[PDB]
Amino acid sequence: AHFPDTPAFTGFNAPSRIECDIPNLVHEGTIPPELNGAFFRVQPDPQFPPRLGDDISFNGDGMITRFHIHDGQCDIKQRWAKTNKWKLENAAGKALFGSYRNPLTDDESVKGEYRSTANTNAFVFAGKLWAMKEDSPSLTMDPATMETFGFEKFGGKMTGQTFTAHPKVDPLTGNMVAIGYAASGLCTDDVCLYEISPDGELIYEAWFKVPYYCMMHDFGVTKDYLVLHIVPSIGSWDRLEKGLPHFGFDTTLPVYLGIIPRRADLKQEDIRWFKRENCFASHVMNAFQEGTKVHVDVPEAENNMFPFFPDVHGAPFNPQQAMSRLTRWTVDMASNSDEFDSVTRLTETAGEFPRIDDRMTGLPYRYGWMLEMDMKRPVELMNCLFLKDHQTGAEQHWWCGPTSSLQEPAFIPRSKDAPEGDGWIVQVCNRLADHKSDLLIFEALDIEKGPVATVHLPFALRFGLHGNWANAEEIGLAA
Amino acid sequence: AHFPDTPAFTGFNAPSRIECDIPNLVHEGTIPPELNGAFFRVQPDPQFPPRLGDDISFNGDGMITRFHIHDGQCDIKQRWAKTNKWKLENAAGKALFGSYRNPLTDDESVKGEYRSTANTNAFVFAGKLWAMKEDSPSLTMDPATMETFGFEKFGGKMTGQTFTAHPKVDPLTGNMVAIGYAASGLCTDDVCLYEISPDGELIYEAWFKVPYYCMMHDFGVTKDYLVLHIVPSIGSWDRLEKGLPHFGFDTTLPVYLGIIPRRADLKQEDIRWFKRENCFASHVMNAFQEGTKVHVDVPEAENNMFPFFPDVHGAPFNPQQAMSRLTRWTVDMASNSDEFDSVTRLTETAGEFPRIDDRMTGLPYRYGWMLEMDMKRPVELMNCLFLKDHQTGAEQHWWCGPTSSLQEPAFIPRSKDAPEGDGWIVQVCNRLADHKSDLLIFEALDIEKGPVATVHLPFALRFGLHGNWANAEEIGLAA
Ligand SMILES: COc1cc(C=O)ccc1O
Ligand SMILES: COc1cc(C=O)ccc1O
Ligand SMILES: [Co+2]
Ligand SMILES: [Co+2]
Ligand SMILES: [Co+2]
Ligand SMILES: [Co+2]
Ligand SMILES: [Mg+2]
Ligand SMILES: [Mg+2]
Ligand SMILES: [Mg+2]
Ligand SMILES: [Mg+2]
Repeated sequence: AHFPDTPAFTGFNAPSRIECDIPNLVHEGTIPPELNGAFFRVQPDPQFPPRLGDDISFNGDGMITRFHIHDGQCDIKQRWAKTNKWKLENAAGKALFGSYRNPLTDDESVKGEYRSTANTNAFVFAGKLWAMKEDSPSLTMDPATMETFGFEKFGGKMTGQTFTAHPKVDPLTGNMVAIGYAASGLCTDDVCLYEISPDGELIYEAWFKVPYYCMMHDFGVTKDYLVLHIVPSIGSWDRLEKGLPHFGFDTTLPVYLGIIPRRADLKQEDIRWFKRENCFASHVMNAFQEGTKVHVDVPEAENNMFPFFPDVHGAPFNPQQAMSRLTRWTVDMASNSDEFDSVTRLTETAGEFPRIDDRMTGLPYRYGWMLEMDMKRPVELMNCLFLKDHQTGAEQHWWCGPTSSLQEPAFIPRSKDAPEGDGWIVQVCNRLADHKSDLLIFEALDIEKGPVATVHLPFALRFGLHGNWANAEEIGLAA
Repeated sequence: AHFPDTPAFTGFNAPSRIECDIPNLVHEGTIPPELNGAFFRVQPDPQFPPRLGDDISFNGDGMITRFHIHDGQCDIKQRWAKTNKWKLENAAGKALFGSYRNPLTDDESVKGEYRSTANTNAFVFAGKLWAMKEDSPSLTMDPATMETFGFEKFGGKMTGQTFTAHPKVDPLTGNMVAIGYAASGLCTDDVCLYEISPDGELIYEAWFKVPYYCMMHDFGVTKDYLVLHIVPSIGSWDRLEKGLPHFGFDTTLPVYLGIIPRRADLKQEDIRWFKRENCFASHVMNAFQEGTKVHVDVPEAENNMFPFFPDVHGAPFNPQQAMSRLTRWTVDMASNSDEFDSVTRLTETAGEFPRIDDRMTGLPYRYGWMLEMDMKRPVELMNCLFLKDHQTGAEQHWWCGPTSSLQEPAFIPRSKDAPEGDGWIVQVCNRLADHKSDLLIFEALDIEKGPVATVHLPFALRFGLHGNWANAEEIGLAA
């Protein structure tokens, strides 16, 4: 393959496209014998050179990595998420779909097809592996064989066009809670709220509209509510016609937080929109209710965090204003005005990729993990694992050293009934000087002493998005 | 896996154990559209940590790499050679066989089993892939699927215990010509000569004895003769009982060159042994006849080339005396004495891994390729590809640069009837600074301008031994 000599395809961003199997990877330390399950994660990884001769990182085909941990050892299985895009281009031996979220650049032979790369999350639910991309229904796969099933449209009961890559699981019911924005077509202001039973059946789909079309990448879920931030990374057909990146950031637009009842009978009039001054937030650590208030914790930045989705008025990217810090947004459903109740920074540590013990989804919670960027460390990057204790305020930091960087952590509970945070953190470490990757295993509430096990991969993973642990019994692997 | 922190298992020698598939590898330059076939090579690569807690490179399990070149692109498929050793240890989840060529260190549960790692050659013949190790019958595999068949004992017609890893193909008949030393048991002085028909049937096996048991790793073949150098890298049960490496080098023993008729009715009395002063040679570029003389070209060194098979009188390893140079050994079957007719250095370039256009096996020939060690180059190693022209004396050199090293080249003929050397060279390049490997493609008689195509692998291969090209129609791949 002749790939472009551009930053998105060279160095750490060289295409990999490895499908492989390796049991019993070389490792150091002690892998807890308690661990019996697998960590799934996804990397964008282009099957083919881009039609245009350049592209962005968020547009690579989804490649799924599975780390099966059992019997004190770690195995790897890596396979493509075989989206319709993947299959069609594989059959043709060439790229057919074009630029990011831009159907005007597709070959005529794939007009109307799902454009999903399934490259944003590798999520386990209802016995399936979900390879997810927010512009289409989710792909599903067999978590044991990692063969691909296809797109999940829930027996035709789903009528929206799209499905999130940030599903939540409500610990009260076991339901998956999801959204799908641009639900009636590209750049539309329609959004669907979905709930899926533990057995994988669509319970309900509820339609509503948002103040403006924008990237609705993540969201919060509480017992009663969908908690949906409206942040002006906006797109339009006009932008696509002019050859601009689909999304650009508009610093002049307000930010909203919508509180949307989790009800099949939802009507537009039931929704409250709170309004604040322009800022940027993408991910949600957790949301929860307190009396008539709703709290949601997000990494907040002063300005755009996506340089490839540039300022719509032509401003150059500002890295300092892109530094995000975990911040609590609080709104009161009983308040008279549309103002937030408060906006409270929770740490001065800069970071992203927030995570919790997902058994606390929608509930008051004590622990949050993040990828931290400590700019005071030597670099010879997201260079630390960070743990915040909301009860005491205490913070822990683990630095990966001066030639490495880190990927998103994922929490592994010790048992169904264990206390919050009782378990382990796993995360990929980019050993940049060695052009390889490690999988790190930490004791989840004692990270400053470093990982208790380091699993070496004999090759490099690419930049990853989201990932999740599932116990073996949930994914068809051995007891 | 917990592997030792010793040189044989760290750095460039870290275990890899990657089984993978990647079509359409990232590449630069132009892959000749004429190419339609595959290059097979083997790396020792330990499935399990060694029982003793250390080991040598030559004892790693064989991992087979296939580079399928077609339609201007290059694909990789990599799979284990599933020897009985591999299967038994895989079933047990642990190492069962011990030190190199030392059955005294094996677990009692595998006494008497073939100890082969199939780690020295990946050879194509009679529609099969041969994964070869000189202490056992060859393993065979499907060259298209790279599944393993098992050990080849030719329907019981082979009674020797062992089969070489340096088979030759006689261009006159298409027969595979092979030896097997220690043919009646470890450290015995019996050797078998084998010829195999193009259809894979054993034609004959002929037994003889050698002046002393030693590592008979390679050999030459001419129309009339097996050409067998006797070089005193010797082994013994006594050495094994004392915990020494199987082989050690004895500088006080003579070197012999045996000329053995290629005849099923061979008797010991038919053999001529020529004798010379102590030296070291392992590999054979080619051998051929001229009148009543026999010529064989070998990389000759003054002393031992294997530091892990040390001097038997305790001398420290001497790297300068290990530097080998292509040298022609000439004997005359009509000579009265046992002296060589001549010993003639053919180049002052130091090198190993000699190769030819294998259509010239056993014939007078013009071209020879080698891996060269140019110690005058900056190193920031086997660092050059070398081509010798025996007709004009001319030499070509291509340097891989100051952070790389090279593996064995292999010649690809343009067509069955093309002139000698008309075709391409392929070889793996170790990009040590990048911790990855490339496959290089050269125009075989024009190497100084560098490769015409560079195929990037997104991971590192380990040190390799021998490899071979086969056209697609010989290995069940597409026309
Ligand atoms: C990996 O692809 C995407 C990632 C994100 C946020 O991290 C937003 C949109 C994408 O398409
Ligand atoms: C890769 O294993 C071997 C290699 C050699 C010579 O290169 C001799 C004996 C072996 O077992
Ligand atoms: Co219903
Ligand atoms: Co995300
Ligand atoms: Co016969
Ligand atoms: Co050899
Ligand atoms: Mg269904
Ligand atoms: Mg501002
Ligand atoms: Mg047979
Ligand atoms: Mg001498």
